[PDB]
Amino acid sequence: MIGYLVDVEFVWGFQARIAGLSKTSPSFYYPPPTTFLGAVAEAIAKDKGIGKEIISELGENLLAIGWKALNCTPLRYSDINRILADLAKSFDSPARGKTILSSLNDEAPKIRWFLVFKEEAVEEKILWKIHRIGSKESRVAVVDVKKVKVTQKDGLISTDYSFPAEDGVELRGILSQRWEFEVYLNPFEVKMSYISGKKAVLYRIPIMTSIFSTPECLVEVGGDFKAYEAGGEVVIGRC
Amino acid sequence: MIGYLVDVEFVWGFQARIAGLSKTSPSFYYPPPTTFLGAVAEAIAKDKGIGEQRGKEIISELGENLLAIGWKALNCTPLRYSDINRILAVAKSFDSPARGKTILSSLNDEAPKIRWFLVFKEEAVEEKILWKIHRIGSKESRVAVVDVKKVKVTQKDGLISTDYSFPAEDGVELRGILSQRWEFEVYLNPFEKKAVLYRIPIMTSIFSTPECLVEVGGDFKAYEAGGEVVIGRCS
Repeated sequence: MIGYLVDVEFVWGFQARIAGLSKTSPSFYYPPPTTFLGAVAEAIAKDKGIGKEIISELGENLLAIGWKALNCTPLRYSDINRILADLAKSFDSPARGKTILSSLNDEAPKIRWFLVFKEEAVEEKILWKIHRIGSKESRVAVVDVKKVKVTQKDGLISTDYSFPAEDGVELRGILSQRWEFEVYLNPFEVKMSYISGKKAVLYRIPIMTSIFSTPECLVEVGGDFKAYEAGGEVVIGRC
Repeated sequence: MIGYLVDVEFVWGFQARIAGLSKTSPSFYYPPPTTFLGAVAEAIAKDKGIGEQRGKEIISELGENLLAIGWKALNCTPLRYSDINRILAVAKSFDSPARGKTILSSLNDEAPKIRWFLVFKEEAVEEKILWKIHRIGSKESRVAVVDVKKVKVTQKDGLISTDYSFPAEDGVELRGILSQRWEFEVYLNPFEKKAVLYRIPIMTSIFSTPECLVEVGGDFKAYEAGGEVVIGRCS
């Protein structure tokens, strides 16, 4: 097992047009996990040549992928166009999956990802080379990467990272507020039942309402799922 | 003597922290005129084909050569963070880092576009430099220039109709609004007396383009190129 903590600073936000697919939510608070994985895959491909291919390789080795805002709150264009109040734009809009990340302080908006792999699946240096997550316009800079040893746990844990919400994972209590729901393409590939190899996965995602309050919850984890811990950082993934 | 039409696409909107100044409005529907001219100046300063000292002189003369600067949305409406934040409060804390920050949303969900119409006493900047503007406001206020036209302008006074923003100062009088909406906004004075009040068009419907009839005389004049009409100063 090996974990990576990756801090990513966004210029403005992102667009992930897979919001247009029937499986996924019709808009996104956060970049989908397959979108983040696609960026890793692209960075790996460039540092070589050419499909890929590689994204499915990452998915086969992936045990967990969770994320949390460090200093920002998402503002979906669906929220924006609503405040501004026609709606053929609810179907296949050019701006589908486009979301602004509003900083709560004077820094650029930042999100931290915590990925866990069955073994070392990517050169640490490569992670530093991610320049977009989502569309061409969704520009970012990676500002920290840390490779960590993780411990596998089950039972009751606390987490401030997003997590898949399938049978075996139970949100027992919200400790600090704003945990939304969002449906993504499943990032887990199989070379194992409730996460199996279904096409879509339901996640609970934290939404920060104040620079000082990180959303947190107590979660019971069993069945096909485990919690992976490195120091205070805990992310829920599959066994 | 010479005009530029510049069509700019925005990624998301802009932030102009000069909203923090007591001389300007506390929030902005549009990027301020000095903010747009500030972008032109940066483009000049960064251009390797223009010598350091020559570039400085050119920049120093922008305000003096400026006769008119007006703008209008082509397909979009602004939403100021002050409005977004008042709601989210379930705001002062939210507004602090958001000073002068505004989202642009397109009526057709395409990239929001704004057109500037500038008029100068002489050819104050090479056309190619206008194409190189990549932000207007903060460094995160990313844009792309998608059209630039240099045009001859004719100077008029009396009664004109315009769909561009205009300075709403002594000597310029609204005769009547033809189509809504027209807001007020106070900016730093881009000419050459600190701060200027502008009328600015706000596109609210897919059915009408903001338009009004204005009486212009005195120190102010209208500059026209084809259908485009912008009010600015005399000389």
